[PDB]
Amino acid sequence: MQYKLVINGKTLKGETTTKAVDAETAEKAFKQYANDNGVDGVWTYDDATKTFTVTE
Repeated sequence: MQYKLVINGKTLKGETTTKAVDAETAEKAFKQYANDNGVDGVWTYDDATKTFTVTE
């Protein structure tokens, strides 16, 4: 229903949320925000939970 995304970059930091019908379709939308901000890192997520994080 509601997911979360943390930005543990070097300078840019913050959190956000997204509503998707699947962790897969959701991850696709997460690759837009960061990218649009030039944020690149490792994407990790656990089915049990719904928290995403990106480290540069």
